[PDB]
Amino acid sequence: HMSYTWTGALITPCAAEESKLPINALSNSLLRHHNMVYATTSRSAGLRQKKVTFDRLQVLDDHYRDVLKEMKAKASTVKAKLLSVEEACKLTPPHSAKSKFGYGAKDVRNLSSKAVNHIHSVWKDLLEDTVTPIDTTIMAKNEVFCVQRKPARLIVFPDLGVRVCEKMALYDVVSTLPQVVMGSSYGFQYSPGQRVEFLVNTWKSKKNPMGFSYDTRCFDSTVTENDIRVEESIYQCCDLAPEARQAIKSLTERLYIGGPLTNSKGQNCGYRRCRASGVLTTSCGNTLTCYLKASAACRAAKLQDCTMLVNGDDLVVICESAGTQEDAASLRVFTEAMTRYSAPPGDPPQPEYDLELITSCSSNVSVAHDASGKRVYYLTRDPTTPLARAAWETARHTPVNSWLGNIIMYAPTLWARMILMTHFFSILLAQEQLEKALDCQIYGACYSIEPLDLPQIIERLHGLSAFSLHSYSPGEINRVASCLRKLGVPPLRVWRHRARSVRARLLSQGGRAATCGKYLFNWAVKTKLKLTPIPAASRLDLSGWFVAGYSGGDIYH
Ligand SMILES: Cc1cc(CN2C(=O)C(C3=NS(=O)(=O)c4c3ccc3c4CN(S(C)(=O)=O)CC3)=C(O)[C@@H]2C(C)(C)C)ccc1F
Repeated sequence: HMSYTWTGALITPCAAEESKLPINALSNSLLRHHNMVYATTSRSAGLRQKKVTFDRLQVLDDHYRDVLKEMKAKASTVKAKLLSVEEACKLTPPHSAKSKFGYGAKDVRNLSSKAVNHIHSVWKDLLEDTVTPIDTTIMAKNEVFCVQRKPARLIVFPDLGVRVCEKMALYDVVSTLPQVVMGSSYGFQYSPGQRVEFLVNTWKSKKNPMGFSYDTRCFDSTVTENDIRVEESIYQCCDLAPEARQAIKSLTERLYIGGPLTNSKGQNCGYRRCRASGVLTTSCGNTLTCYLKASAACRAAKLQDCTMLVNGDDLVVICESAGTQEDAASLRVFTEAMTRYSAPPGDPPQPEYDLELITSCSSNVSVAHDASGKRVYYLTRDPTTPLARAAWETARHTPVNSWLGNIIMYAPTLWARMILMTHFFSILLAQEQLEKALDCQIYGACYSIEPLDLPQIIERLHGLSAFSLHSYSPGEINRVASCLRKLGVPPLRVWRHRARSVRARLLSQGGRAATCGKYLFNWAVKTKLKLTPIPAASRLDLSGWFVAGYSGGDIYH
């Protein structure tokens, strides 16, 4: 029961790949230690192939089936609708990979007759054929990291026509079912503000709180055929149109369970029998399966008063402590159970008794003070990776502007405000690109966002205090300064100086640019303004935001 089998054909690139950090006239203003930053390339795909390839054994017990039964009960309450071809098309990102059958993403988005004709013929084939494996492409991802080198992650995805069909059959399901089945434990429903609030309240709810994150080693490759059939049975609990049921059976049999793996040059690379990382159901499937296995493992480990927070395979548990030594033993049994369920650990879970020492979705809780001196909890992270990616993005336009994603989700943090906002607004002013819409990915979905709308977006996800936090914690200040020394990033005093300039330059522009000056950089001046609610923030359609996760799912808003 191997996760993959291979032919020896290489996982090839589409385009030229750079691994070394590109340097331009802006690079040194952000980061001097250039040799510490690299991008992954297809050249490391062979090592990843080794890592993701292993035998899965699964031992399923009554705790597993009990939880599953409970999950299906909740799933039966869901009604989902089929999308029209045209609805599905409009959810397609403008730069999504083109079909093999003579059309591309902009063809799909424009409802070009050729595209829509192909999609109708794909749909009809799903309805008629529930057996034939569907072809997928396997590609190496190019992502940027700091040293101390990771091999490239793999992405496996079916043809554009199929992807539109997935949307038609399952978009409403994957959008609505996770929150119904998992309620408050479903992470992708929450803005950052809502997530910190859930974490802090959950911690406070316990008499003696203990918490841990569980890291599954290569979660996608631990997902078995059983797991994928169980996912399908959950989806099938929904109130669905007859064509939707047939299409979901067909996609499950022909695509989700497994299939052939073709490189960008058309050569067969092998065969997958685990989760495809690049399908509509990757996030929803991962979340449900992670939740099922973890909920049953909690019961196996007799952890008391378990509260879970699950975003795909990212799992945090907060529960009642039994003292340190017993907690350690309980975690060992939790892991044993997970392992029997085919989700063994990368790093062994560590129990934590301070909420701020728990990392989940790569973030920890920390504390600052708002304008009134009130303590405010917010989410932050070690800024090394964000800054290494910012440095790549200073010299190269990328399909995913991670800095924008980071300014949005980590707006309240010391490092996003002082460094990211300052640096990137300086660049945008110089190139007259304040108004130019840019793509970023939040909870796996693509969003086209104009930088001038940042203040309103930040207000809506975080509140006005995002523009007012001060008196950050010693350990957080210390982590940021340390990171800046490691990377050769100028110290925070330099950034304050530049922000004052950027702020002025922005106010000179007037209008929405001045509003950016006023809100984003009020921390940089000594005569602070009073920041009042933004009129445009009440008008923003932030629907689409924080309903669900869609990593690998080819979704655009
Ligand atoms: C303040 C704050 C900051 C973050 C950091 N972020 C993430 O972790 C993801 C994320 N996107 S995803 O859906 O691709 C995904 C994420 C996290 C874990 C996981 C996944 C997706 N999966 S999967 C492949 O199983 O769906 C693995 C687990 C994000 O979009 C943001 C980011 C913009 C800064 C990157 C998160 C919540 C939050 F409140």
